[PDB]
Amino acid sequence: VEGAVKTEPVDLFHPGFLNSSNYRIPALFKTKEGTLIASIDARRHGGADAPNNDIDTAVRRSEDGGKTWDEGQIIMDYPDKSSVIDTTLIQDDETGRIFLLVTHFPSKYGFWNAGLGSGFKNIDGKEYLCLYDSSGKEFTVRENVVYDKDSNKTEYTTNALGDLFKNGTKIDNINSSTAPLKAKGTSYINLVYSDDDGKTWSEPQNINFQVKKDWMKFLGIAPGRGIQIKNGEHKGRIVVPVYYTNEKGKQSSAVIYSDDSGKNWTIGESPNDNRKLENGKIINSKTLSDDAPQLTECQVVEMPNGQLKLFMRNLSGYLNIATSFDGGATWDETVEKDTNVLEPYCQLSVINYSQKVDGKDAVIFSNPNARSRSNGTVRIGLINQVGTYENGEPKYEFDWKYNKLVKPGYYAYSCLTELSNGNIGLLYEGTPSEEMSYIEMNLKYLES
Ligand SMILES: CC(=O)N[C@H]1[C@H]([C@H](O)[C@H](O)CO)OC(C(=O)O)=C[C@@H]1O
Ligand SMILES: [Ca+2]
Ligand SMILES: [Mg+2]
Ligand SMILES: [Mg+2]
Ligand SMILES: [Mg+2]
Ligand SMILES: [Mg+2]
Repeated sequence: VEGAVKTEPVDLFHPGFLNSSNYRIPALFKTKEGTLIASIDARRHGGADAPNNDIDTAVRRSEDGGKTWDEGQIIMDYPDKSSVIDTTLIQDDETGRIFLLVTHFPSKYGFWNAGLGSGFKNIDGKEYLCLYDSSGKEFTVRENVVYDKDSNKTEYTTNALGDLFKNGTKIDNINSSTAPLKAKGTSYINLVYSDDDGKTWSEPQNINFQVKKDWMKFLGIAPGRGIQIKNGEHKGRIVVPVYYTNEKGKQSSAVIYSDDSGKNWTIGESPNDNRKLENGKIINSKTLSDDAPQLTECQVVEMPNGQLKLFMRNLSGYLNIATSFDGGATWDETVEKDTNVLEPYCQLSVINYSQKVDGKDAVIFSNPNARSRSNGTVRIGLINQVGTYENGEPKYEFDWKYNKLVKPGYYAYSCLTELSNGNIGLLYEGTPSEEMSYIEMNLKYLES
């Protein structure tokens, strides 16, 4: 229609960019200063997940609303097939700090074989990263100095990237397959930040000691974006979607969150904790033993009063939505299934939109609208109060009033952002692991 905008796709990441053969897993965010940040996995040996790859994190920036982009940078790179996989972006509006979090595995490890627990040990009230030698003897890293099990200082030291130095000379890296001292083979959550609008980024901080429980095997970022709560008692809280597996390997979603501008993090309960299934069974994420109730990658949005809605990948074939009245600490026992929205067991993106649409608060959603990773569709969902819960809290539902096919054929992971002009940017996997496409759309197009 006249006035509708849907730009022709640009290959924002593609084979050869930064000398990476493959790319996957988009994240897209507009900063407070109006800059667009796009992050992605630079998958260097094909498209596979860890451990069958060597994956680095890459970022591109646009300072002109997505019309032109910078030459890109690699911001995290571990050696010898240790990978960083699945990024998410969020900014703290109060301080201007941008966070990028990612899952990190040592060489040989990934989702399916991650070991139990955080990989940290408490010694006299502080958590310290553990390292193991070939015989399984345990050492700890205390302010980057390696101590043995008797708390004798050794000749070894580390840095934030896991390099291992003997008397100050680098000999290996605790994340490699060859090191004489190795971190535990499991997932770690890494956080980096930028205070200059994405131009420069910190060394990684390993926050597993704050968020990963002893009974979790995998705990990983759910890729895309986080939120900072705008309304209500938890205004300011930074919320980052994650998901984990228990000792039986079964997946449950949750969020991690920070109330002190990203300095410290907490994991909330899962919607699987005290969840009431359709057959009436009350489950929890620590004991979940069946595949059907699994809840995996997720993204979160906020309702007008601050209530949170967690949109989750799951095994039902349709969208699942959880509700939190306490800022992501816990969730209501009923996970809703929205049979208006197919969910083929793939990541989805959902964001709040800043302007009312047809007199209602709205969200924008993107996923493959099919029983497979295809038919990529962007939707506008209008928020209505439909009633209350028995506890008196408002009960909200979505009306998926506008649904637009944007990508015929292959469509997998994606990430949305609202742009400064009120339009919508979208970075999507329109190929399995090669070209990652960026488009800008206006509401006239999405409604047409
Ligand atoms: C850490 C990791 O492996 N992430 C991968 C994730 C995961 O394998 C699945 O969620 C496990 O159930 O899946 C996929 C996928 O295309 O489906 C891509 C992610 O990069
Ligand atoms: Ca690497
Ligand atoms: Mg463009
Ligand atoms: Mg090496
Ligand atoms: Mg080797
Ligand atoms: Mg609950």
